[PDB]
Amino acid sequence: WLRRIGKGVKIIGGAALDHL
Repeated sequence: WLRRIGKGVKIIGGAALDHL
């Protein structure tokens, strides 16, 4: 487990929530 399992998505929370 990272911090909540599956933290960063891949585009949004993945690209860091798309630069907030």
